[PDB]
Amino acid sequence: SMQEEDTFRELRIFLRNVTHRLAIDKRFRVFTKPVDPDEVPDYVTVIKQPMDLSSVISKIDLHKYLTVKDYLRDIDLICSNALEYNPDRDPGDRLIRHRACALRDTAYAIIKEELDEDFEQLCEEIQESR
Ligand SMILES: OCCn1cc(Br)cn1
Ligand SMILES: OCCn1cc(Br)cn1
Ligand SMILES: [Cl-]
Repeated sequence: SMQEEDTFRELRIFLRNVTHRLAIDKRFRVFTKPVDPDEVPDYVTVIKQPMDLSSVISKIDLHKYLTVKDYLRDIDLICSNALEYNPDRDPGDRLIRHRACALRDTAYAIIKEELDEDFEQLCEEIQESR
């Protein structure tokens, strides 16, 4: 229905604003663009499902997220990819892990404070109806 399309549009506007807020944070700059294979030719080898905030915007705009849970799965990938690719005790790896945990925690904290639980529940029910 048109009302269901309006609901999904509101979801995309919300997710684009959350993603923009993460992308303008200087801590998260490394997560804004895909990994350049020139710099890291082993990246695409080790990390099966690369994810970054530019890819998330592209997915919102392709109507790939029908619930906030589906969006948080891609935020969780950004975090888990960084924990897996940079697991060493050296400061460069620890800094990337801490920034990735902080992205993830920030996204969840914005959604806890600003997502209406009944809005998420409605999206879930439309999705499950398709
Ligand atoms: O540092 C542990 C927190 N964490 C986030 C993901 Br995604 C998996 N674990
Ligand atoms: O392991 C993810 C969380 N973390 C904290 C520091 Br400090 C570095 N990583
Ligand atoms: Cl830096």
